[PDB]
Parts: sequence; C-alpha cells; structure tokens
Amino acid sequence: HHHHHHMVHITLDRNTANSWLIISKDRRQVRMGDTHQNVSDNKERFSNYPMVLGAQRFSSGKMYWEVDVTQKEAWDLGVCRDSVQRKGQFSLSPENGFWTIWLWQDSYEAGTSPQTTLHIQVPPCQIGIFVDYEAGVVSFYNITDHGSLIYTFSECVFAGPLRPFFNVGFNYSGGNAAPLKLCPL
Ligand SMILES: NC(=O)N1CCN(c2ccc(F)cc2)CC1
Repeated sequence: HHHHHHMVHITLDRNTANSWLIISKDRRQVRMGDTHQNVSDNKERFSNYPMVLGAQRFSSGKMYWEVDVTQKEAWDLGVCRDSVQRKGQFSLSPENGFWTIWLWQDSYEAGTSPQTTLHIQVPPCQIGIFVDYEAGVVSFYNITDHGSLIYTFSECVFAGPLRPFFNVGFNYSGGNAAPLKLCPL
C-alpha cells in the first residue's frame, strides 16, 4: 500500500475509557490495569469491555495510523461511529456502527455479522488502519509482513463522524497484559 502519506497523529480520549484502563501521559498507549483506576463514572465510558476511543473525529478525507499489538493474545482494532452504544452488551458489527478486526483464541476475524475468518500467514506485531471517508472504505494492513492486506470493508455506511476504536482485551490468562501503542509516523 501507498497510504502512509495520509498519516494522522492519533491520541486516546481518557473520558471514553473503561475505568480499568491506564492511558499513558502522552495519550499514545493503553493497557489493562489490575483494578479500577480511581476515576469517576460518566455516560461516555465503555462499561462492559476494556475499550477506549481516539480523541480525533473524522467526517471526510483519507486517514492512516498504525497500532502495536506485540505479545497480546486478544484485542479489537478499527473505527466506529461517534454515537456507538457505550453501556451494556453489544456485538462489533457495521449494523452497530463498528468497522473492526480482532484476535481471539489464536484466530484473526473481521467484525462482520456473522464474523469473517482472516487468513494471516505472519502473525502481526503492528497493524495499519486506512479510512477513506468518501469512498466508504476501511482497510487493515500487516506491517510485520511488508504491509500485506488483511481485510477491506467496502460500501461502508458510516452515517456519522468516525473515531479510532481500541479494545485491549481482558487478561484472565495473565498472558494479555501488554499495551496497545500508537506507533510513530
Ligand atoms: N507494567 C506492566 O505491568 N506492564 C507494561 C508492559 N507489559 C508488556 C509490554 C510488552 C510485552 F510484549 C509484554 C508485556 C506488561 C504490562
């Protein structure tokens, strides 16, 4: 891909984070804490899952960013509508305002309804995410494997401003404590 030139500087929005997340001072890294992180509750926070949004909102143009997933066993990444549900149970699907992929139990899947099996030969340590707002496209790239395509959502019906979307996953196993990190340009 030749998408690097639409690079955008993404930062995480503390106010949207699940109350167990720890966001770094520079707002570029997030990880699961061992406990509640001593913040007040609000209507923006994701309640059920270890999710957080980027601060940036996109309503036009082409945007690209990269995320480090090194040594994580579980995570979700992509974009979502600014108006997605925050409280209670929900599935990650375009019908609910999410355009995502994930790792879970040694398999990679795209957040379609129902979910779609991904074919990745080289387990990625960094993922590139490309959004073309006007074209209705969200694409995912394997930076570890020379930028190879992972998945393209096309004919997307965004239906509002988009925000970068992150899930660090639970850490029941003790093997998923590693952070998600926004990689430098
Ligand atoms: N202070 C902590 O408890 N951390 C932070 C660093 N961290 C980690 C990072 C990379 C990796 F590959 C594996 C684990 C574990 C959680």
